[PDB]
Parts: sequence; structure tokens; C-alpha cells
Amino acid sequence: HHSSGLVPRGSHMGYSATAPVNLTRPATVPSMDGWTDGTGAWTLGEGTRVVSSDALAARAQSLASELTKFTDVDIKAATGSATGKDISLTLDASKKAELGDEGFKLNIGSKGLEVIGATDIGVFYGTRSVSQMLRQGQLTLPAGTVATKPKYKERGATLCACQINISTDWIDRFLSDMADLRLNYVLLEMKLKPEEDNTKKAATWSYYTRDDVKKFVKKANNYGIDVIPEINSPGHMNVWLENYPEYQLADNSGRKDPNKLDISNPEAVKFYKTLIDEYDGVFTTKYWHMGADEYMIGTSFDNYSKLKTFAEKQYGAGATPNDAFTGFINDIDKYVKAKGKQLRIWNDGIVNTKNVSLNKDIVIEYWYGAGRKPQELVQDGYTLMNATQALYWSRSAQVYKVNAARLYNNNWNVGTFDGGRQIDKNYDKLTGAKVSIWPDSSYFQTENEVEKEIFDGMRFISQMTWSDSRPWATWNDMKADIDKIGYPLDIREYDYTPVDAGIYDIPQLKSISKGPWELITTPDGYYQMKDTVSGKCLALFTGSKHLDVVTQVGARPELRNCADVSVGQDQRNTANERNTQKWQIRADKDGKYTISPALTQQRLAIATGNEQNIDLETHRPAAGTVAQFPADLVSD
Ligand SMILES: CC(=O)N[C@H]1/C(=N/O)O[C@H](CO)[C@@H](O)[C@@H]1O[C@@H]1O[C@H](CO)[C@H](O)[C@H](O)[C@H]1O
Repeated sequence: HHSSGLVPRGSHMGYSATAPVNLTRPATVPSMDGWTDGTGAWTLGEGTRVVSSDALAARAQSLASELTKFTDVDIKAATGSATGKDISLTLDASKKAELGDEGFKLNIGSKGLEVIGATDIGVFYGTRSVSQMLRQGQLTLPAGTVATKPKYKERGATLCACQINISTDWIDRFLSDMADLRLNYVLLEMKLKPEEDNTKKAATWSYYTRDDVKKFVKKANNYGIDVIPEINSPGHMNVWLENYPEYQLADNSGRKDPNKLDISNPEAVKFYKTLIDEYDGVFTTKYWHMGADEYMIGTSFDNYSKLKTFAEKQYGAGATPNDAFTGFINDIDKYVKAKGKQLRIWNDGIVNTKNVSLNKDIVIEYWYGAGRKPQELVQDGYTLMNATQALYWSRSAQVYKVNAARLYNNNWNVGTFDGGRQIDKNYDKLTGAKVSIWPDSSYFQTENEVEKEIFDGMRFISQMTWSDSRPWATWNDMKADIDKIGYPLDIREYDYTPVDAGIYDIPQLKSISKGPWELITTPDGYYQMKDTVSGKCLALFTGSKHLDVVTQVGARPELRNCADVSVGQDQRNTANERNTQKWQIRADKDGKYTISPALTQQRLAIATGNEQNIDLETHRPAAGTVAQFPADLVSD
């Protein structure tokens, strides 16, 4: 008896007329439905290039570099003639009928692996499938051809980077993941740091700087992603009106809510419009999302008779508070249209009116199925996006955890509106669908834990919005392929934990302890820092909060009994002590390290006394002590 003789097949690079008939075709997400099988197969190998026109050079260079990393083969970009050993990129704008604005074709055969798109984004999206097919350990691909384009125009996520801050590094990863998945839509509820003297008191954290937004919008756009801002109004306004009580709506007894804009006050409405004009400069999108959810949550219009008075003055006798509410939406619509934008709102903004009618040119993003039902809005001719609660995650609300298995197995599609209410999935004004990623009480899960949790659901929505098919017999078959496919390169490369666990001197922390400090890593990519003097661990635990997270600029860290940072998000009873003890360490360009509270995403710094922020007007940490600050205030 001899051994098995097991040896690597080791196929020659390029095309082979020979291939086994049932050689695996590596899976992609979205699936590429209706593959026509050809004869033979193609092998990426030594000498394989990505060849394109000059105009596509950047795309080709980026793909070659990526494939060199995934495959361990030296893959270079080139122009001119392609050979069978090569991947070719072609932009053919005459193919819009076949491929539309985002679709692509693959031809794999004796000419090599051709990717054709009718647009730059179409070519890019084809390259995503090439990357997915070649990064699963198999470098031979069955020959044949396929053409694919998305069923729906808008495919993506709501990312509420709201009250709490989602780090710009997280956002960059998220955009890379969306691009891999051919998702082209992110509604970003967020604060752009307000700078002019009618709005500047609202520069409380979370915020994003202009430069930061410009940077991730540029990244998004290169990936084919429309980044739509949202400033929710006239409800959910606390982060904007806390410092502007003059714009808050008072109830009949005179009690103001920082969450409610007074839409009867024209200076309040101008404040909102001023924000829109500030955002105009850094987002490129042609849309504005004003929210309009949950204005009267926890209460009722009966408690705000001044809105009835206003309605009657503004929109005539018999007008109701719902009329005034809808009139504010229509006024914002008029405003943003004049800037070249289309308005979007949440469906719970569609209320029963009398004197005023909602403008039909506003996109309705449908999440709440107790309102006006989906089929009714179809009958009326509104433009609809499916933002079902079935596709929500919350850090704190366990009612909101997407169950991709259940949706896959129960036959959900993009026409399945909230509460399992079906409309015709071919409705000609159905734009698409999206998952939604909400922080709510934010200490239960770190952003890195959110990243791990959303993985499956992001693949699910990608599949259902592009392909609208279930080529895997069950969800578990899908799951196995999505896991083989894995994350895109940028996620695999991100240095979550750039320093080794060990003992460190940290001079920035001398106001807390002379140290040294013992650092250990956590499963979610953070550190716990134990002071070897006291035996306690560093926490960012105390200060003013939004969403139960310390948002206070200039809050100081403290030593607390060491929490167990090795456990997962199911340990909800200890979450706050645990997550307030997690620290993100980042390396500079080049080589210096910054320490950030994992939950806050501010940066530790030594306070100079010259940092300028509204929070620091009324409390400053002692000068020279260590405290957290937004990165922009400590960028010195
Ligand atoms: C449109 C929407 O879903 N509104 C709120 C909601 N109602 O059930 O559910 C989610 C999930 O729990 C909430 O997060 C939504 O509210 C939003 O909260 C964030 C903070 O998490 C923010 O204030 C935003 O303005 C608000 O819409």
C-alpha cells in the first residue's frame, strides 16, 4: 500500500479548454443570476494583468493591487492589448439597455476574464464580483457569461450617527462593505459641526467636521454611494435645540421640549433652513431628508393649542395642527427644491389633513405600518422606499435585531412593507429598501460589536435589492457562502489593535497615575488599561450624557474596579462598566498613538484651557489634566 498521492492541481495561468464539468463557480453577493456555462476555465496566475483603457486606469490599478494581496500573485495594471491570462475592464456606454446605470457583464473564456459596464460604477461593481470570486482560495473560474443589473435603484442603510458619534474610521469601513455588496444608499443622520453665530451653540458632540464629511463623501462617491444627510425635524431635535430654548415648542402650560421645534416661530424655521445651507456645502447628494418622525411622541397635538392657532392663521379657518405640520414639510420641500434637491421624509409624517395637502414630490421612506397603509400610498401615487422595522437594529432595543434567516426563509421581498403588508414589488415608484442601524441606549454595544452583528443582514439586503432571488435553497446555504466571501480588503486591513498587549509607560496619563499600565485586547478590537499602581482600570464613566453615553466635551477619565472586558454583548447587566473601560488606540501618520474612549470616540488630551467649545463655556477640566475632546479641538 502507498499513500494517497494528494498534490495541488497547479493549473497553468490563463484559459484552458479543459475543465471538470462541476468545478465550483465561487459564489458572489449579490448573486449573478442566469450564468450561461461555456467550455473550459480561466486561471489567475503569474503574469495575469488587469488591462484597461487610460480612463479606467485607477480602477485597474486598484483591482490589481487588491488581487495581489488576496492571491499572493504579483498582479499589475496595464494598458493596450489583453491576453487570455488577463482580466480586462471595459466601459461601454452604449449598453445602457442591457446593463443600465449600475449593471455589468462578465465573460470568462479564451480572451480572459472580461468585465463590461455601461458606466464607471457599473465597471466598478463588476470588479467587486471579480474580487469576491477570486478571494475564496480558488483561482480557477468556470468559463461562461453573465449579465446582471439591480432590480431597485436605491439599496442600502440608514446609519444613525446621531447623538453618539460613529467613528469616521467605522464609517470608512462601512462604505467599503457597502461597495463590496453593491449597496448605493446611506442615509446618514448626523450633526455637521455648526459654525456660524446663529447656529454655533449647537456644536455639541457628536459632530463631524466639514473636512471629515468631505473626505467620507469623496470615498462614498468613488464607490457609487449616495450619502444623504438627515436632520430630523420638527421632532427629535434635542441635539440641535438644547442650547436654543428660544426655538423650542412649549405646551399649553408653557413647558418647553428640547426635542420639538416651534414651527410657528419663523426664527426657529430659519434656524433649520440655516442648517440645511451649512450641509449643502459638503454633501454632494441631490436629496435632503428632514425626518418628520415622532414629533408628538409621548404626547399629543391637543397639548399644543398654539399650533392650532398658527394653522388657522397660516392656512385658513378650520386648519388643524396636522395641517401646520404638513405645511412645514411642504415649506421645507419648497426650500430644498430651490437648491436643486428632492425632499425625503419618514411615512409617519403623512398625517390626516384638511386645509393643506402633502406635496407628492416628496419621497416617502416607510417604516411604521400603523399609519396609512402601504397599499393606500400606492393608490395615491407616492414614491416609496421600504424602511421596514423588520430590517432594524438597535444597540438597546432587543425588539430590533434583524433576523436574516427568517426573512430569507419566509419569502420577504422589497414589496413586503412594515408589518408584513405586501405591495406589488414591481410598483413603478418603489425605489428599493434599506436596513437601519440605530444606537438608542448606546453603552450596550460598542460600534465594533455593531459591525460584527450587522454582517448577515447587510448581505441579505444586498441580495434582495439587486437580485430579488433566492438561489440558495435555504438561509443556511447563503450563510455558508457569505462567510467564504468574507469582508472586502479594507476591513481585513484595518489595524484594530495596533499595539501588542503588554506593559506601557503612558505620559499623557500621569495626572491619573504615574503608571505603568497593563494593556490587554478585547474581542471587539479595544483595550483595557490597568494602572499597576492602584490596580484599577481607566474608565470614561462620568459626565453629561446623550443616549447614556458621556458626550461632554472635557469630561475626565477615572479609575474604577476592573470590569471583565472579555465577554460578549449578551452580558447586558454589566455592559456600562465593561464598555466604559474599553479604549481605542490608533497610530498617526506617522507613528504616534492616540487613545479614545471606545463608546465616545473623543480623544484623550492634556487640557490647555484654549480649546473652544460650548460645553467648555460652562465647565472646563483643570488645565493640564487629561480629558476627552473632539479630535478637532486637539489637533495642534
Ligand atoms: C424613524 C424611526 O424609527 N424613529 C425611531 C424609532 N421608532 O420606533 O425606532 C428607532 C429604533 O429604536 C429609533 O432609534 C428611531 O428614532 C431616532 O432615534 C435616534 C437615536 O437612536 C435619533 O434621535 C433620531 O432622530 C430618531 O429618529
